[PDB]
Order: sequence, then structure tokens, then C-alpha cells
Amino acid sequence: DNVLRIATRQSPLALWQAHYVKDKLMASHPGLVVELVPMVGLFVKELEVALLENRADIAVHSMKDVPVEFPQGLGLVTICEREDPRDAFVSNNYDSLDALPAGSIVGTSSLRRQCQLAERRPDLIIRSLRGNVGTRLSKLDNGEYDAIILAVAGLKRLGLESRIRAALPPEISLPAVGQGAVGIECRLDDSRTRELLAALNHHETALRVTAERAMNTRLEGGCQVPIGSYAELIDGEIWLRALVGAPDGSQIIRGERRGAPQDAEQMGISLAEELLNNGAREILAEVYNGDAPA
Ligand SMILES: *Cc1[nH]c(Cc2[nH]cc(CCC(=O)O)c2CC(=O)O)c(CCC(=O)O)c1CC(=O)O
Repeated sequence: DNVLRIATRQSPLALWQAHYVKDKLMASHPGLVVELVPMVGLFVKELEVALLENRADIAVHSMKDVPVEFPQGLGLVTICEREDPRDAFVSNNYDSLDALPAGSIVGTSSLRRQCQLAERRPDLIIRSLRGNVGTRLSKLDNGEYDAIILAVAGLKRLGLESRIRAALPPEISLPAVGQGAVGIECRLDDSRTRELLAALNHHETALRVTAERAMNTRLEGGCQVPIGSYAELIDGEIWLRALVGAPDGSQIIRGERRGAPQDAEQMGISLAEELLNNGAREILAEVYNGDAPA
């Protein structure tokens, strides 16, 4: 077949990523007919059902939303070129985090962003914030939050880069696994589709996210977990940093690992176990409601 059906969420951002993949596909294969099959973790389960019942051929996600476990037959096969993986500080009245006076309300529902925020500034009020980027920016403007933390990649792709007051360095707010990268899921036995996707995969980014995901997989993580996992390719080696923290910032467990690109997965697993054997297991047990990594 020459038709390629892309399943995707229906938010402005999700549709941006869908177009991104489509464009890349069209450029590598001028004869391919790409159809979008948008549809309303729960933010991935419906797309996976579409894949299993042949209503779509591939599903485009933001890497950090991709779960660590896949139903048999499905899997991640392509990881596209990574964008700015950093968190961004967005605010209208203030220019930085240090500038926020005591009692300021920062919005984010990410435990990863919160635990790190609270570790440095116990005086701030971290308040939950949910919805598409557009609604989040709306609530900020309505005055419900003094500031909010969002990813740099999302704002840039939406052309809302001017919203970024300051990009928070990884040392301050360690990025979520795969933040800034787009990943494509599809049926493992679908050779044709996989062959078409080969041109979109970005080796270096795949190296980094693999180390990040291996770490997360061992910890049995996801979005609702206070886990940071970020890798860089430094002078031919992968530098992996990871953290697990208590949502109140009182206890944050940190570790790092460095090694050859081909050991990306084992480095991830090793670092994860190191965190686990150092208390991460007790913290994660809270967040998981009894459940804790093996
Ligand atoms: C795992 C997780 N997902 C989200 C929501 C989300 N998913 C993708 C993006 C855009 C950035 C990207 O594609 O890399 C976003 C929104 C964003 O981060 O700007 C979150 C955010 C929850 C929140 O802040 O309320 C998370 C949790 C996490 O990042 O740790």
C-alpha cells in the first residue's frame, strides 16, 4: 500500500507533531499518501487501540508521554531529532524564579518539576495546572498563577517562544525522559511502515533517549512520577543524569553515569538500581500507592 495513516491526539501541539512527521515522510517518499486520523496512560491507550485494530499505521507521541510498557505487537521504532529538552519559566510579571517573592503561586502538576522547585524554594506555592498549552497560558493571564513551568520545545513549536521568560538549565530542572523529542509507535511486524520510518530516526537522539528510557523502565516510571532522566552525548560518551524526589523537595536522590553509546541501556538500568538501593524505592512506593520497582 502507498497510504500511511497517522493516529494522533487532537490538541494544537499534537497536530503540530503530526504535521511534522507527515512533512518528513513526504520529503523522503514523494509518492506516499499520508492521512491523519486524529482521535481524542489514557493519552496513548486510544491510539494504541487504533494501531491494534488497523485503524491507523503509526502513532505520534511526545517521547515523555510514551509509556514504558507496550501491548504485544506494538513498540517504539522511531525517535526524531530532539529539540530543546529544557523546562521553561513562563510569567508575565516576573523575569525569573529568583525574582518571585515568597508566597508566589507557580503552576504545574508535574511531580518532577515540583519536587525540584520545592527543594530550592520551600517558600513558593506549587499549584496543580492541567490542560493544553493554550489553556495553561490562559490561566496564567487570567491571574490564577504568578508563573507556570512548561517545556521549551512545546512553546517553540507553537510559535509561543516569546512566552519563555527564561529557559531553566538541566541542573536546575532536570528534564523528563525524552522531553523535546518526538517518537513514533507502530506494529512491530509491519515491515513496510517500519521501512518508511527509517529515514526519520535520529541516531544521536535515539542513543540519548534509550539511556533515559532504560533508567525509567527499571524504576517503572511515567508522567505522574517525580523522576528526572536526562542524557547528553559528551565527547563520544553518553552522560546520563537521573533523580527521584519526594514531592516536597525535602529528599531528592541524585545519581549520574557516563559511558560508551552502546551501553546506553545497561547504564540506564544500573543508575536506576543505584537510585533504588539508595531510597528511591521508598519514595516511589508512596507515589505508586504501595507499588515499588522490583
Ligand atoms: C509526562 C508529562 N507530560 C506532560 C504534558 C506534556 N506532554 C508533552 C508536552 C510538551 C513538551 C514535549 O513534547 O516534550 C507537555 C507539556 C509541557 O511540558 O509543556 C507533563 C507536564 C505536566 C505539568 O507540567 O503539569 C508531564 C510531566 C513531566 O514533564 O514531568
